[PDB]
Amino acid sequence: VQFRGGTTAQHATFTGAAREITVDTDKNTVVVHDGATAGGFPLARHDLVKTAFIKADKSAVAFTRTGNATASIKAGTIVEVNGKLVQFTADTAITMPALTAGTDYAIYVCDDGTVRADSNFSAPTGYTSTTARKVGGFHYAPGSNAAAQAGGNTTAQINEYSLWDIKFRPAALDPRGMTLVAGAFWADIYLLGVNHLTDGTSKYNVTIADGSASPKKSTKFGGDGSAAYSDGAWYNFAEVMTHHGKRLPNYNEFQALAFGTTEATSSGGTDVPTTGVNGTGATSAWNIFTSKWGVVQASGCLWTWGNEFGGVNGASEYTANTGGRGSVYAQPAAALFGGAWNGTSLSGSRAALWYSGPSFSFAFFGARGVCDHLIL
Amino acid sequence: VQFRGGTTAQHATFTGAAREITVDTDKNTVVVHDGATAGGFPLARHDLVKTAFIKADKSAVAFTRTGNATASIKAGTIVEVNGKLVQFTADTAITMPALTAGTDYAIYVCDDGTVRADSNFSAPTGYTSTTARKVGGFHYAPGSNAAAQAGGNTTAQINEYSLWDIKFRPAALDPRGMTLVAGAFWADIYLLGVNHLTDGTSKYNVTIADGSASPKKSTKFGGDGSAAYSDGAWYNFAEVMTHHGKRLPNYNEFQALAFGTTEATSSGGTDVPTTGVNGTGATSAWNIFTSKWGVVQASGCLWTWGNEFGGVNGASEYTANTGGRGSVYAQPAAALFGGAWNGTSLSGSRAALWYSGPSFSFAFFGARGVCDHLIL
Amino acid sequence: VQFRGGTTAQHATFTGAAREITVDTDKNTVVVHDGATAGGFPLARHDLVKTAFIKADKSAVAFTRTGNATASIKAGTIVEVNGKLVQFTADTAITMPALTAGTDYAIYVCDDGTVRADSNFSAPTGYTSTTARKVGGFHYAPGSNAAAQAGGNTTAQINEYSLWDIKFRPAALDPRGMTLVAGAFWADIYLLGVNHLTDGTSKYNVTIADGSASPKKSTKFGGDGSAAYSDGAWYNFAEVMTHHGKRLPNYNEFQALAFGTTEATSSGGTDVPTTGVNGTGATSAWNIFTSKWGVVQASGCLWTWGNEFGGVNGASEYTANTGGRGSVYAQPAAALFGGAWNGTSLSGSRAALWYSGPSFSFAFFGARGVCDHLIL
Ligand SMILES: [Mg+2]
Ligand SMILES: [Mg+2]
Repeated sequence: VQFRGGTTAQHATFTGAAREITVDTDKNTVVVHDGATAGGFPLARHDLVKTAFIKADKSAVAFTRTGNATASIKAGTIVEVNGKLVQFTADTAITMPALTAGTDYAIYVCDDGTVRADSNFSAPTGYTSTTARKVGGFHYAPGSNAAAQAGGNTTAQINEYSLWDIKFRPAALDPRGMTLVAGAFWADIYLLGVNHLTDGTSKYNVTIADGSASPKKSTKFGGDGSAAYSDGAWYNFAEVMTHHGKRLPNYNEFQALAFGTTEATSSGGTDVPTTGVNGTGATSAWNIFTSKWGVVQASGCLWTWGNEFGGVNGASEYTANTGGRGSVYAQPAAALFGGAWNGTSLSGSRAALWYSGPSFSFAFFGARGVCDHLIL
Repeated sequence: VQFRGGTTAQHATFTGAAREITVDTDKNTVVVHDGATAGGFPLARHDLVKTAFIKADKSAVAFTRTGNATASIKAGTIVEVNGKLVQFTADTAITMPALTAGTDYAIYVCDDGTVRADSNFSAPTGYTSTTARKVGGFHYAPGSNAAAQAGGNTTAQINEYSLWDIKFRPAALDPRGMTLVAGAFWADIYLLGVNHLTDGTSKYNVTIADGSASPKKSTKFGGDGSAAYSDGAWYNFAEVMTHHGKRLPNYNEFQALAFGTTEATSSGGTDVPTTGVNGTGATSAWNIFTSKWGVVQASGCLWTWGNEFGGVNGASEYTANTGGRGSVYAQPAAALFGGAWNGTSLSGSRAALWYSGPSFSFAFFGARGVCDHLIL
Repeated sequence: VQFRGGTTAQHATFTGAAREITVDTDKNTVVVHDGATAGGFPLARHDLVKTAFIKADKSAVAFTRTGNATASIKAGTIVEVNGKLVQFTADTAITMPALTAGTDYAIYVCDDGTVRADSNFSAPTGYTSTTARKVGGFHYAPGSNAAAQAGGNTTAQINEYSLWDIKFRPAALDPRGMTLVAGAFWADIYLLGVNHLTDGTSKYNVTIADGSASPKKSTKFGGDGSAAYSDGAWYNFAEVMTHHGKRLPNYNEFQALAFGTTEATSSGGTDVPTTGVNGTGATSAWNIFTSKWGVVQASGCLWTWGNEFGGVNGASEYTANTGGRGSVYAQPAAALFGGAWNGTSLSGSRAALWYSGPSFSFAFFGARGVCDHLIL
């Protein structure tokens, strides 16, 4: 049984009858007619909505934290997956696996109509990347967010602001282990690791990069993949953030990301070698330094290099101190934020040092990444 | 009447005949056939195109200002609304309500085909938020944009540059009261007001937040809703902007946004308390200071905190002047731009003072929000 | 041959038998029925997927460089065009026109299903802009990208990093002549030219705008189209980049964009007047200074104004040197990056001079443009 239609050319001058239906054999699609309009009204093929993702409210993430280890996908969420339409007419709970503290999770909507979370970032368990479509994700943090200005506990839970969908996410290449600050931008939850190449910039429980344990050399910038930079200069940390589509914080970004940390306090001890854990001889616990947004070790554990210049200038005369890539002249200091483990009273969300030249390297100087917030 | 059916599983290994129409009982959709392809060619369900919005020219707003109190939606605009498709094949006038000077309006495309503007940002008069879709809006200014470099006048009219649509808008979380500057970025039309929590950062005829009468404390940073900040520190304004997903203008931004103001001229008198009105005992009228882009009181009224550090340094010794959030060493000044009522002939689009540290606070230091331009 | 359908009102409370097809005369669309659900299942009109563009991997450009003068469109690409659906199920070679060194090309997809490049940015030869759709583009460079840190050659070829599609492009208002740096942002390939108004900012083999040969006044800021600026001031270059929706680079950006250049080397000679060719009396070839991402004359040719302030301040009193647009107090120098031709061995990817005020101008002070990377 066949309905006669012709080419798109044929259809162009053809006017079907009110409620008549022809077939465009060029497009392979149905065309509805109204008995008055030349060409009719072609319908859309499904190939042209492949990957559609409609949220009821586009200005907020697609999910909700319902408990410490539970989350729901919001009502009104329409999702194309593997030729099929999956939609949720009411808030729907997301099936979780086991949740280890300090790990990242991806959220999948599957072609059977079920929504599941998983530690794997290609496909969840018992599905392929064709049967399941990754739509978002979250971080399962070691501790809670700062309920006020004292920090948070050490109850492992979902970081409410680490929730991202594919149209409400960090601008950077990989969205993992970042958190939405004030709904304005994204900050790395953890300070930059040494193995940022395999781990990402922001990972829980890894060696923190500093003047000594300097970061792996960026492969985008002539790094071989296991070699590290010879020092912990600003130049080096700035190079690393670029490689991951991020930048160092500015003052206004820092004072914001780190709010909620315990002010004018430091980790104490002789070192903070590891993200999310207590420092070597720490006189106060890591979670005392946890922002309102779940930025871990926000302040007073390690100075982060910044992306702003000013303060104390170097020699008013050309100096070749740039890892042998040119010379500086009257070179202003590159900001350092937060304080480190050993400035007791000095540390905090607005703590700022404008003395160090960008070529300076010390074991109190690391970095935290940021990037824009993109809503689509 | 009922057509040859089958499940997606069944459709998979089935080749229909040229112009045969089958129904996929799983997908609930029509499938066109060509007598050649396995599985045929499934059509798209309308849900997967919900909220669609297609512009003819994607790098321009969807509307044209046609006169002081009239504007039109451009030809080629296709809007999905409430299951319906509404489109404008020619330029169509937008139905205006009463327009009061210094008001923001929203533009709605209704399912009955009409396009109207209303002061209400949820639904126009005699429509539900289902039957009408908000697609953009504009600001009805209290005066003209600056034709030359002598400011504008006092004739209420649509600021042409203030037109935004859902895919051509300020990146900020709320589009109201902003104006697009040289198609590069968005700027607040008005200086930051005290009650920015209920008014947004930019609003006509409100009290201008300054060092004395400072801004309401930010909800997202531990404000309660009634509390003001203690003073008008750079730190505070910076934080108020971050709240609304805006930031302070940099030098390049400022010089762009303020262009068209009457250069080397100040308001005179003793104070500027209100946005969009004349200053207290002022010597030249407020519109003298309107920019090419409809930025009201662009210069020579209040200094605006910028987002750039440099110039005169504070003490070369840690100082706890950050409202109790850490200490600062050799802190460079936060830039201020524009000049103020007392500024005499120093005011203008490139007026810049690199003196005050971020901790300073005066009755002639305020702020203006800027943000990114979003084209989708 | 009619199908019994009615209005949307009517459809609202109606249930067809499983596989009954009706016509919504309001929406002019087909409605599938299941036997259970009221209102049925309205299908999507083609209008609502007009301009659709679907990549298999959204985080990468849609094309692949296959050799010096050949490229393919990636498998999985789906393009709506002129009411039709063109789609590439495997890597398909783009049809190349005649390739000339230092020219931008636009990649089109056409309703006859063919994919071709062309120097015309409206339509390829033998098509209207209705039958062909601009989807991407690239730069045919005068030399090669930097293999390591010695620069490149003079073999004309496709700069692989200059590939852009409509959902993977410079945020700038016009994507021509840019190249993506480490996947984080886009940088102009060429130093800003005098006739940027008609050439864009980044164009091969034109006069490089400097202090003597100042650029043309932006028509967005009072320029007429003929008039040049009186000097090569930071203020002016900054104005020019705003006009084109770009920024002056920052330090983190510059070290990135210029990486791969021959470090500690300058053009030598007396002057460098033209983009992409050797300087007047130069002692090193122009391609010696070609970056990893094919930034041409990246360093050691002209100081490029930066978008950072710090270093040497100026008169600690209100000076009016902003070309009549107000006064500056204790004005911090504007950064200058890369070094110039005279600079000798100071020049390089990190060469930075914080001495010159924003009002200074010299015949070795130019600019390069940058903008964000847009992914959709
Ligand atoms: Mg800056
Ligand atoms: Mg600075």
